[PDB]
Amino acid sequence: SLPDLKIEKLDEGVYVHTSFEEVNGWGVVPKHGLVVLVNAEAYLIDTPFTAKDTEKLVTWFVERGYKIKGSISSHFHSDSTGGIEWLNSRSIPTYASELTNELLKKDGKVQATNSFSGVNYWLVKNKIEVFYPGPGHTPDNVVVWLPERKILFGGCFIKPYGLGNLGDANIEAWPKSAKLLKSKYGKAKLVVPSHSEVGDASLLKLTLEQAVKGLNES
Ligand SMILES: O=C(O)c1cccc(CP(=O)(O)O)n1
Ligand SMILES: [Zn+2]
Ligand SMILES: [Zn+2]
Repeated sequence: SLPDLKIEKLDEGVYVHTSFEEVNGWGVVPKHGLVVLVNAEAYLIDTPFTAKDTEKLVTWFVERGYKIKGSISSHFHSDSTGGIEWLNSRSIPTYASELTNELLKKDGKVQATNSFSGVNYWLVKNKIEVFYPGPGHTPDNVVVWLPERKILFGGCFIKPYGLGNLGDANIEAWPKSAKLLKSKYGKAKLVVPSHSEVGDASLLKLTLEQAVKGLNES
């Protein structure tokens, strides 16, 4: 009996959604994503683990007057993409990078209906930016930046107290990718990881230290 989906306000127009799954070798894993409001329109930053929780999440915001304009998934693992099939069935636009869609396709999973390619991409120009720091947790992991609020969604790339599941990780590249992320977003007020609590910009530093440490054990 996994805990319920939770939705809590992080800042003006920015909510954190947390869903839960039992994953072998890890136990009950919490997963944070965002919902970002731009006027009367809501954007999902990562989907919950499941269709059920994705539907709950969507229902919560629609019942409060927000139209769901789209979702973006930060990498191909199901804790970011589990909801895409359900969103597609409701004609809600889903986005992922070209690489992410390729990895979903390779794994026989449903793909996002929209893809983007390149280091930077505006999901919503001047409001929601996507940035690729390079391989780390996965080859495809991206982060989402909210310039108006100085909030960085780091997804499963931000790992301040341990790197987590290394199955698809690029441990060689992660310290350099972390370095780039830190340089770009040292100015962040808040950094939102997938699996640990919201913090400030120090989470960027800690991730870099954890990545360097993980690489050291060769
Ligand atoms: O390191 C991680 O991001 C991590 C670890 C355990 C579990 C999960 C969730 P999934 O099994 O969907 O990758 N993620
Ligand atoms: Zn992952
Ligand atoms: Zn994860």
